[PDB]
Amino acid sequence: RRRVVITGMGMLSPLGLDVPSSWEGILAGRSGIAPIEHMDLSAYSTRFGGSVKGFNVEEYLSAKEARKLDLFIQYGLAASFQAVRDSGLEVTDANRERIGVSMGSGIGGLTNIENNCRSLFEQGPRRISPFFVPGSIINMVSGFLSIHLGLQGPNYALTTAATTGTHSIGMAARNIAYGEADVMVAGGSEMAACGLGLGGFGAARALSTRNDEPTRASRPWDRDRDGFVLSDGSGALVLEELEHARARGARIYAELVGFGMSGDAFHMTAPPEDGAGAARCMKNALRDAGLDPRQVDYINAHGTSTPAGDIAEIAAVKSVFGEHAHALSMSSTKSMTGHLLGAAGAVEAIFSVLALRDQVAPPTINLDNPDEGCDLDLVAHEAKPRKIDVALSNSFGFGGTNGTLVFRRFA
Amino acid sequence: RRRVVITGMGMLSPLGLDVPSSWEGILAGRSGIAPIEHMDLSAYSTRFGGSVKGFNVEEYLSAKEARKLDLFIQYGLAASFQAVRDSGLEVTDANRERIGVSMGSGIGGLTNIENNCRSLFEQGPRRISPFFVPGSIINMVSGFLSIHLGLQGPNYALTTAATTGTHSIGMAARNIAYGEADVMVAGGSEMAACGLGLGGFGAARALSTRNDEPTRASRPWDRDRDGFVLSDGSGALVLEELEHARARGARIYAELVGFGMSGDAFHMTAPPEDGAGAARCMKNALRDAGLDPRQVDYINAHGTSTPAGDIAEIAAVKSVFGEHAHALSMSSTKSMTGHLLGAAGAVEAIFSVLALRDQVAPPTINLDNPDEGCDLDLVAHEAKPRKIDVALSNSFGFGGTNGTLVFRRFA
Ligand SMILES: C[C@@H](C(=O)NC[C@](C)(O)CNC(=O)c1cc[nH]n1)n1cccc1
Ligand SMILES: C[C@@H](C(=O)NC[C@](C)(O)CNC(=O)c1cc[nH]n1)n1cccc1
Repeated sequence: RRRVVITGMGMLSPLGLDVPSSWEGILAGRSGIAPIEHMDLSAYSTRFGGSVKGFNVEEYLSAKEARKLDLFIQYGLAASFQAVRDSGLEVTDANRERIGVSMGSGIGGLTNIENNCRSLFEQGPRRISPFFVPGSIINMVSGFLSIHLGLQGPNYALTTAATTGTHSIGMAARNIAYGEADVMVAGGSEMAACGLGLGGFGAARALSTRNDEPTRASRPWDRDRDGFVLSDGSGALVLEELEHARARGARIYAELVGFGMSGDAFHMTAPPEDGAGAARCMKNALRDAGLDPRQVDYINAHGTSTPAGDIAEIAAVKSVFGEHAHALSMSSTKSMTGHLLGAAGAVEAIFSVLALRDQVAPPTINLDNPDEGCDLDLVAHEAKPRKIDVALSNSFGFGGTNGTLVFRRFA
Repeated sequence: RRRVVITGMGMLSPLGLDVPSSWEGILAGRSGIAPIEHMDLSAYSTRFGGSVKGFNVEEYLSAKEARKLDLFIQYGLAASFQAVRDSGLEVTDANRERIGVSMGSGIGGLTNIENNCRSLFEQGPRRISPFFVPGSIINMVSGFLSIHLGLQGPNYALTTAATTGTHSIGMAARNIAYGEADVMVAGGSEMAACGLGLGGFGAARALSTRNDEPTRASRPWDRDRDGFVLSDGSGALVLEELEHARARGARIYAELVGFGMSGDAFHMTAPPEDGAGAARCMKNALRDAGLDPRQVDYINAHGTSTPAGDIAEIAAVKSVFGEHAHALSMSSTKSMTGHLLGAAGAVEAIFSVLALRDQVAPPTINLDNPDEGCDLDLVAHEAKPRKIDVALSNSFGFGGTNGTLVFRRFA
């Protein structure tokens, strides 16, 4: 198997329109959560979220190209283009077949679908845009990126709910490790802040309803947590075979050493109380990386601020790590970003890599009163400078689908 | 790399509610295309499609479980359960972590989304089902199958438009080949026969409008073709490591020897006139299988009945195969099934395997007047008994995303 490194990153989040601005917000403990301004939520039990603020798609695409595309595609292209520029890669005839893309989404073009349903029910099907299908389907981040950059390698898209971004990165790394590509652009994007997203997750009783204090709503492992916060944005990494990166003199951020997957086979929406599937997933990723649990310094948790999910993640970590569970640091950056759904794993992979670059564990904000059994170093309130050699990133989604990535400082 | 075999298959199609009934229809040249009965299409320019007829979800799930699930999930579970039963596999504690699932969809829960949008716009968000999100997202075929069967291996879902089923199978085979699982259930499902699907593809000018003769509408490579026919259903294969299959005495249908992927990097919806991306994809799959072009006997074409797509596929086949393009047989079973979208590749993989089992090339019906350059053996009108050692199945989707599978008779 060939070695895989991160040579470029890109991001839109509720904390900023790029990686450096987002990361500054993470290290300062800033919330990106606010009352939603783009629609009237007076009828909904949740009125707040993590929006992308002041995005200008015209930095990335012509107005012509942009009007064809759902927001989730615009977001994923923005992250993708930032990552590719950050990488310094030049696409040529000699490499274009060796560069692919894997950008996914959990829910995809839900805003576009809702707007076209309005036109459909009001006026019938003659109002539907000719770009409705290609502008709304999940694989069109991969599709549009490949067209705009001339990328002819593996072209595909994952959709594994909250695990999408984690699985997108891990399977892209697998493509490189086994020789099917030299470079992959991988990550996820999401914009599900529409009536169907807020209403759908509200009907499932999944969302925090703390409308009076939006910045306090996302509180992973806190005893007064009451559901996740819905957030929008995107993350993309340029993954590259090590020798390919070395030959062109690329800046390497970190090594992607391990990827694990598992299924709980338990319940559509609830995890097993012991987090046994998350445990098997973490162990699979450590095994894949050739690492003992004791070499892990930082975990970027799934940590969504749900009652059952957060405690099941602690139980999984205690099972995998044992006494070393009390030496590592684990935090949820969802405390600040909210839950970006299919992009969560992509942005959290970026935070894990930056934790490696900067030797700092990002905080879990809002962790006022840790719940029963939440007795690990959860980095409550303030960022923590420390030694980080190995950083792990977890995502667990609906259907019991689990993914873990393992990043290492490179040498 | 370990060897991968097909030990089980399952299907819903416009030709029948299982594999044997569907295959009987294929070999007889029967169309599954008819005026749609389940909604009023008087306002739409296309009023016909490939529906699933007389499906009883209660053969597979309780009424309780079924009411939570979009039709595309019901379809994918039905195919999946048929495939698993067909395989004879017994799931135990010793193997459950080694059995995963990869069932995708191009469009996913579009019917559910449209019905919930009606409730939303009429009555506000209190009408939205609590099962709306878990019952509508694409990864819930994989999710529900894993829960119902206790499968704890890799759990994920592809969404690559018309390539979904092809990519789902090929990446599941990759998981087995490189030791991440012993068994995978892989395929795709689709039910996009709603106002948004028919209206969306109609707005894109993608659909045949031959409402006067629905059974003649799908006519791949015919000079009077005018777009594809939208169809519903599902296909699932049980993929298994060879030694695992041999040890339990499984019936092996065929070997999955090759998988190729490529991106055109050309256009969101149009292929390059020379089919250069499809050419690279086929070559990648043959290279992967260790096969010369001359060993290919049967191609199950993408062959959707579009002007540009069908001729670009011929040009790709002539480029890859050369003079051997005139010795192989190539047909589109979309002539009879229509275009099942994200399930197309799954059902077509099953037809390719059965072409191997039965030594018969299925027909391209409706091929009355082959267009300029469509001078290969396209199996016009009637099934053709012949030697088939190697069968190839193509899918090409929006975004320029391409996949090819290569199946071989097993020994
Ligand atoms: C019960 C709750 C929830 O939090 N579910 C979590 C989920 C989606 O199953 C994913 N798994 C984990 O978080 C996890 C943690 C350790 N092992 N698995 N809910 C959400 C929506 C409706 C109810
Ligand atoms: C132009 C036409 C169409 O048929 N497009 C085909 C597509 C979706 O690009 C996939 N590629 C191939 O069929 C192919 C064949 C050989 N190489 N690629 N259309 C569809 C919807 C709107 C217009």
